[PDB]
Amino acid sequence: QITTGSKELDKLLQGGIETGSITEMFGEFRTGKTQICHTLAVTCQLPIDRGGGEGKAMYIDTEGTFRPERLLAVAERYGLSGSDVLDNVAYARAFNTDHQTQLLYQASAMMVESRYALLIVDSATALYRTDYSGRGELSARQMHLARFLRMLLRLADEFGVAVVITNQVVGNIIAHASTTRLYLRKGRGETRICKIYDSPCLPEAEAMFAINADGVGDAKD
Amino acid sequence: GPQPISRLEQCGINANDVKKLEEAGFHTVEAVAYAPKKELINIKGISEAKADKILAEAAKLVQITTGSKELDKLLQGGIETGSITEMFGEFRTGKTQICHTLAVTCQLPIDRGGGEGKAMYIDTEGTFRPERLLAVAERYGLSGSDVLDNVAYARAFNTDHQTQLLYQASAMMVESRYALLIVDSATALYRTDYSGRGELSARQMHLARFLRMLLRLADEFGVAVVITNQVVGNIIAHASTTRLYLRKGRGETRICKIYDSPCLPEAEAMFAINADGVGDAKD
Amino acid sequence: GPQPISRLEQCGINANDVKKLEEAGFHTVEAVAYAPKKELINIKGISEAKADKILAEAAKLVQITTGSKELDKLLQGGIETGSITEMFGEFRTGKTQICHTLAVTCQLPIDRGGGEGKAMYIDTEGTFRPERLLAVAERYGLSGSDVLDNVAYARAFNTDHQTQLLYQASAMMVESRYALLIVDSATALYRTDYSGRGELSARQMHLARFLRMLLRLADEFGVAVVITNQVVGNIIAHASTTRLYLRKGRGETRICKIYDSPCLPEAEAMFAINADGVGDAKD
Repeated sequence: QITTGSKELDKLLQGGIETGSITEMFGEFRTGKTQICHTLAVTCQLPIDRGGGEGKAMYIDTEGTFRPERLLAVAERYGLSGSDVLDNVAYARAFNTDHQTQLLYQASAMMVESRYALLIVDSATALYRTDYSGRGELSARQMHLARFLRMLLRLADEFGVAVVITNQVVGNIIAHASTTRLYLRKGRGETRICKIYDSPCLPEAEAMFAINADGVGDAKD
Repeated sequence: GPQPISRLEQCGINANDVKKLEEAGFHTVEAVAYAPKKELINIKGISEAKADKILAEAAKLVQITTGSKELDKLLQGGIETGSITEMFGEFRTGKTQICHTLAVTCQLPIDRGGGEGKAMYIDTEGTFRPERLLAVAERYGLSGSDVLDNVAYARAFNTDHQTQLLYQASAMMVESRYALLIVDSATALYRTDYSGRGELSARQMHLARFLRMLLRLADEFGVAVVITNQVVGNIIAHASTTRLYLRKGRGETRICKIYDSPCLPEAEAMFAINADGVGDAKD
Repeated sequence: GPQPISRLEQCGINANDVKKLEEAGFHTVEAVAYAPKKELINIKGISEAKADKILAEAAKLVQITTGSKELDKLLQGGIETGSITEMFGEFRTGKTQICHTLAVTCQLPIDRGGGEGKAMYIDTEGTFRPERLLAVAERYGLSGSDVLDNVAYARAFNTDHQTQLLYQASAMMVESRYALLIVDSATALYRTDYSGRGELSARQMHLARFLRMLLRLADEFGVAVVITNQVVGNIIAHASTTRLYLRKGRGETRICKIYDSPCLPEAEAMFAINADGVGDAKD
């Protein structure tokens, strides 16, 4: 299983995210989903005993919030090389949903040629909400996302990746196909509150985490 | 530097289609490998099967002073080389003079508030002025005649060549150490070129390509990128590594505010505009 | 520098299509090389393949005194050469006389608040006479007869004919230095032709292309553009680089406000209208 980079959130996940599974997180604006995912992007490279996956991360960014220096800091926290971490976190920003789905093809085709532990899709719904913002064409956006989600599940079996996706609330289409969902709340400080929203296999319990200097970790409060 | 698209011929694509890619301005294999199949398919005779081959075979290969100490102190030293910055506000709040000051000063040593290199001035609005460039050059001690060319120039008058100039830079911006790129009134062409309210999806998808190439160039050559936005959106707030609002007082008195950033707090600084470019709020 | 469309014909486009570009407002390669296909396709008789050929072939190629020192001091020197500036105002504000003043004074030495060149005077309204210019010229010390030659006059009754007079400007403005470009009651031919409520989108498109023509010409030749407008559209309030509001002060004395300008101060100045043109008020 692959570590979220919090011992608490992993013990809530009964050891971390599964190789061969989809999981999601959502919450309020500026709750650090990218910093959880930047941690995951390094930690999936680790030995499996560390909650590792001994393989690369895909970083399907939607929003341009990816930076090398956060990955350098997370790398040296785990004792990994920062430049190995940059070489192990494949980056390109999907500017639209078609580009997000094409980046599942870039991911999968080149993942025949290399071992990935993880796929990140960061603010995934923002592209669906900016290419198809209006109520006029919802079945096209939704079936383009149903394709994208089948492809996530297909990749998770085809290459063994854990798949993590990140979402915005002030949709319900993912609630059955996902194997666990997380809710993030707005606790005080750079410390934040995490809870399992639902899981068919895990407790509805809580974990406390923080944005540290070295990405997301367990709360050091 | 990048893998130039000429090499893709050794990877397998016929040289005629590689020249049709270079005529699309797609002068690097990297500068297509990070983009969707549509942008290749849209090139005449380069079909779906040729875009499949192009991208499969591509994997064989793939701080500047504003002239104001106070505005540079809002910028925590001035514009960082290897970034996008955006400033937005009403007409004449400063855009053209901000750009003319930065386009010169990027040629300075980094310690003197530079980026150690050339500028590109993608002028959407025809407000390039040699007089104004020379006034900054003689103030900051740069060669005035060389400033007129080290500020490499073209007027843009649709978003397409505003953007295809970034693909021309996928050649030209290899050829020296550009410190800077300016697109001046960058958003205005998305408002002139797609103005009927049945046409807005074309503004969106074309703006995505533009902002993609800006941040690419910032990663590919280490340029700072400055984009100036007219007022009388959130995708540009994403692409801009920090955002800025421009305002005014009586006289030529100006204020800037940081309004969006994952890295910097919301903060404000006071400045002015002078016969010798952008400067501090002196009296 | 500027990019004239007189280069396009020799590439393979027939001269009468280049004349349709000029008479539609695309006076320049700086209006057809970097432009959307739809804008070329909208012109009478020009096909999509001819728009393609126009683009492919063009891609082979590529302050004045108002006469009142107080209103000029509000303008921090006067009307800017190489800009659009709009004045809009109430009934009997004498707007033609402001225009006849500017038409004379643009010919003067720049240090006198001149412009060192001719004016175009596109008319909509028949308020011009040669006599108006004669009595103005003799204040500023210009010859009244040469002032008529320096104020190229024609009236339009419709906005196509008016656009054709901007074609006459675009061709003839190469033969002498123009400092100014007047269109007197510029909005009024849109109001005569497009009074039908539903036609506002076609007025806005025709007027937007016309405002661009004025801007290209200002960028091509360094002309100030002066356009006079009527109080009971808002496209001119941001297509002009600063807006001026005229009200009915007492007698021929009229109040000006800088109604919006994030650079020039948004204050007021008082001026009189005379046979000698616009001057400062005396009590």
